[PDB]
Amino acid sequence: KKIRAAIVGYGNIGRYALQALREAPDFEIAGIVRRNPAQPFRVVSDIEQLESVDVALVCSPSREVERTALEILKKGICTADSFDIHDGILALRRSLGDAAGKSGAAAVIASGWDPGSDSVVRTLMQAIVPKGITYTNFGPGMSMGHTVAVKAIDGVKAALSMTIPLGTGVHRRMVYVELLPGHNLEEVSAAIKADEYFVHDETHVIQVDEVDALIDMGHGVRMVRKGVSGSTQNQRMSFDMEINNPALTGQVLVCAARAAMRQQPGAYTLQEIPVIDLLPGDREQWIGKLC
Amino acid sequence: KKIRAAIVGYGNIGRYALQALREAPDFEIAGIVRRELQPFRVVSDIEQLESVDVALVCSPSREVERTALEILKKGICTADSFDIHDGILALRRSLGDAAGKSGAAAVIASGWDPGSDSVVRTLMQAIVPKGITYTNFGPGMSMGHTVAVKAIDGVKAALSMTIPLGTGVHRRMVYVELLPGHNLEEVSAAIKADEYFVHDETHVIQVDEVDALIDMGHGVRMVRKGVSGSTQNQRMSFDMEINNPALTGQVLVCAARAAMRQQPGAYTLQEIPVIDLLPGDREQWIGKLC
Repeated sequence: KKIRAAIVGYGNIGRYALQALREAPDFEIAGIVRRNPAQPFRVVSDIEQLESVDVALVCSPSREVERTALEILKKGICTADSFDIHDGILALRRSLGDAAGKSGAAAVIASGWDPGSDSVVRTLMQAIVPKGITYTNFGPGMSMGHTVAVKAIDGVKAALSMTIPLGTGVHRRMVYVELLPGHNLEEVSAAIKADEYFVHDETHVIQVDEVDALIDMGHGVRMVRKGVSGSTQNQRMSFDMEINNPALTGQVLVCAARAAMRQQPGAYTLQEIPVIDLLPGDREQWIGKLC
Repeated sequence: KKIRAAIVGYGNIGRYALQALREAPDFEIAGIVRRELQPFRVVSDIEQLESVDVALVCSPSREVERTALEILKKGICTADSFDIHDGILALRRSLGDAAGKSGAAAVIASGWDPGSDSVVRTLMQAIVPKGITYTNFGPGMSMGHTVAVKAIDGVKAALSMTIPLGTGVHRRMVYVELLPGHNLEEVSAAIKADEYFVHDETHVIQVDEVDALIDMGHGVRMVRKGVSGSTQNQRMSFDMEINNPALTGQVLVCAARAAMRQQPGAYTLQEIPVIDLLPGDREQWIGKLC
């Protein structure tokens, strides 16, 4: 009566998802499906080589999630993913929802911490203070996407882009780079700041000897809403985290995989999942302990 | 198309629930049931209103079960803000049975705590599975502790404030007017020995006028430190500084809307998709908030 789970994609998120599966008492690890061939678990290139898989934790890069989850859902296997492109979520939900309904499976999508767990908090805040404004403030922490953008710039040997919160959804970017031979900071800094990833934000570029000595997985959020409940003004709420980024994503994936097993066929964001479905075992213990 | 809702009970919570209902675009107000109101039908029995979809049960917690059962047995959905944490499972069985039998849904214990705080606390527990959550209340007036003080011999008027000291430990600041022929020494000892106070640091202060001290501001600070997967030292918190009954009134509206979207049975807000708390179709809110 364990849930048999596979990890699909063994990058940073995959490793932490495995750690979370290992510690979850209601899961059994079916195996790891790896795209790039390279100990107690089966490691395969195709999910069909693992036995009796209930759910797949899709830990692939966002732009590979849809095609990967589609193939799995078509086999009647549930999926959990941490797709992180906010504007692509509705499209993904339509696509995976159609496949899931046809196979009898469920997909729980965009289930990291943002999008994902933060989405649940943001939705709750919107409901209980229906007028007003919510600000989501990230960091300090490494931006994977912005770091990728900097490494693409001519003359950059190594890069780290930190996201720093300045309040009201406004961010500062602190970019640390090693330079390639023959390139000077003046020109590389100018190229970074003009890039579409940086041009709208206060950005500082700092040359360092060793980018790897600066890297840490600590990250966080501060979400704030001020507004009106009913007709009553000046209601204030906030939600903060100081967390290990991929560690939390890995754990939310396990929660989402467990929840996928409890849904009717279709695709769901975490806004669409009762939070109690994210917890192992029957509901009464959690109502009694937490309600 | 619009949800026809009745307010049941027009005390403090009912007044703020009505404010929230009037602002909600997807509701029509069927009326108010009671033992501002001029534009609406005001009656003594829900049978005297027409085609009611859902009732917001704004009664005191000790009356919620019997009141909700009567409404659910008519086939009408209910939302309530029942606030006795240890009574929630029993309420859920009772209302759940009745709701299941009558084709209705009950969304229960839907204030801010229990209620919306329960959602956050459950989410925290899921994503940081090992560790401890502490829920810290106030500063704010405690309705329950205030009623307990008012029951003590010699108390003419009272206000009990809940003050957070961290890790779920609270200080109680109790403000009293005394009846003629009673001294503060005896009244204070009686308060501090009461089962409502005996486990907590409690201070009792005599005042001229309790009413000059009353405000509906309140709050919470919820904190969890724990393990995600095997990774230690994950930290999270959730804070509010709010008008207490205003927020409860709004959550009741949300719960009432969610009730219309469920299968027959009873649900705590832990059991309701959060998107079901929002008016209209899901796609706008996935697009805006996810």
